[PDB]
Amino acid sequence: QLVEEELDRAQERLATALQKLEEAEKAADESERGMKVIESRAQKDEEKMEIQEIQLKEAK
Amino acid sequence: QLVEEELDRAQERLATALQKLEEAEKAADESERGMKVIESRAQKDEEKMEIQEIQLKEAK
Repeated sequence: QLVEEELDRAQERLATALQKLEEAEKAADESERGMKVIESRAQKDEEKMEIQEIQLKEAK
Repeated sequence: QLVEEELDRAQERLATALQKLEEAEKAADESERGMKVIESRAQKDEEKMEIQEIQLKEAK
C-alpha cells in the first residue's frame, strides 16, 4: 500500500506541477506582452526625442 | 513490482516537471526585470522629449 499511496500522491503532485507550470508560463506570456508594448513605446519615444533635439539645435 | 515501476515513471515525470518549472520561473522573473527597466527608460525619455520640444518652442 506504500507504493500505491506514493503513486496517487505523486499523481496529485504532478497535477499541481502541471498547473503551477501553466500559471508560471502564463505570467511569462503577460510579461512578454508588457515587454513588447514598452519596447514599441521606447522606440517611438526615443526616435521622436532625437528628431526634436535635432530640430532644436538646428533652430538655435 | 510493475506498480513500483509505474511509481518510478511518475516520479521521473515529476522531476522533469520540476526542471521545467525552475526554467519557467527564471524566465518569468528576468522578463519582469526587463519590463521594469524598459518602462523606466520610456518614462525618462518622454520627459526629455517634452522638455526638448518646449525649449524648441521658446527658441522658435
